[PDB]
Amino acid sequence: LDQQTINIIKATVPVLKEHGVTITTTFYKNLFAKHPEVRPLFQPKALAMTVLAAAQNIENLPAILPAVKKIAVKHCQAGVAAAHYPIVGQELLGAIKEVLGDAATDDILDAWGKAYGVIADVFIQVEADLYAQAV
Amino acid sequence: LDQQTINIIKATVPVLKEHGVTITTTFYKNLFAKHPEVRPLFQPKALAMTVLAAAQNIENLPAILPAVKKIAVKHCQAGVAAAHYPIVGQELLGAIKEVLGDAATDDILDAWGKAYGVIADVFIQVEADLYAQAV
Ligand code: HEM
Ligand code: HEM
Repeated sequence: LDQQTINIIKATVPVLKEHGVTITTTFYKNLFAKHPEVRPLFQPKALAMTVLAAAQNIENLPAILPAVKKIAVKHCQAGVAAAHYPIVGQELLGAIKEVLGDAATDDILDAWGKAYGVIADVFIQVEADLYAQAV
Repeated sequence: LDQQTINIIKATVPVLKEHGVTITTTFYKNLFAKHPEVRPLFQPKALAMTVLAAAQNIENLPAILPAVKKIAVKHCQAGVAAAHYPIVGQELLGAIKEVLGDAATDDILDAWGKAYGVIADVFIQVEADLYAQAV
């Protein structure tokens, strides 16, 4: 990621974290509402916080691997697919936007957009490996 | 890292791979010669190809995890320390420049410098995590 992105990411986590409940809450209603096909895969409260937590170590993502790895098994067990990553991201960024309000500036959203992507790639790679190794 | 240094890593990995052999032998002679304290921990031929391999995936380091994971266990069994990381990189980058010659322009070196660092931390994290998990 570009420093500014990384910079905005480090700067906004707190504001983000301060608004978790809502973000999370709005996040789930919207996820289930607009994407009925995933409803079967499923509540999990720590989605937003997990992302925020990863975002914070965005300069040392390896640090989060132990947790990233506990979660992967669950994901693989539930049929999570790399293709689901984008709709979770879309709903997340929407909640983020919805809750920032005015601070939800363009470049802020964009950077969060970049961040989730990178973040998603760790789970998305680990699970691939998990599915690959499931034989 | 910055998609620039990244652009230089990708561009030069092929060059580095062509001279792999020489970098390898120069790397070792020098490693053990210049830093006698690590000789007890030990000439794995793939130290250089492994880094080059990683640099390839510098945009998706999680791709390398399964390999990184099998190596970490060996490393931890041998008592490799985060503190050792820097000598290795010093010795590898030295081979790199001593082998490229005048192509070994400073920015190339500097890019490789950042690259190894990034690569090192994945090993460092995993290992730190192995050490901690043991118990
Ligand atoms: C980076 C993006 C994601 C993060 C950070 C993440 C995070 C989480 C977390 C923290 C848990 C609960 C683990 C536990 O403590 O048991 C979880 C469970 C789950 N996640 Fe994700 N997830 C991500 C992407 C997705 C995607 C794209 C899907 C696709 C629908 C998904 C589906 C699920 C499901 C179905 C569960 C399991 C419910 C259960 O059995 O506990 N996740 N996820
Ligand atoms: C990213 C940096 C490093 C890479 C890519 C790396 C790579 C390797 C490879 C590929 C192996 C052999 C694994 C196998 O196939 O069994 C290995 C083993 C080893 N490495 Fe590293 N290494 C790195 C950093 C270091 C450092 C900093 C030290 C400090 C001395 C170190 C010490 C050793 C030792 C002692 C062995 C084990 C020899 C054996 O038991 O076979 N490595 N390393």
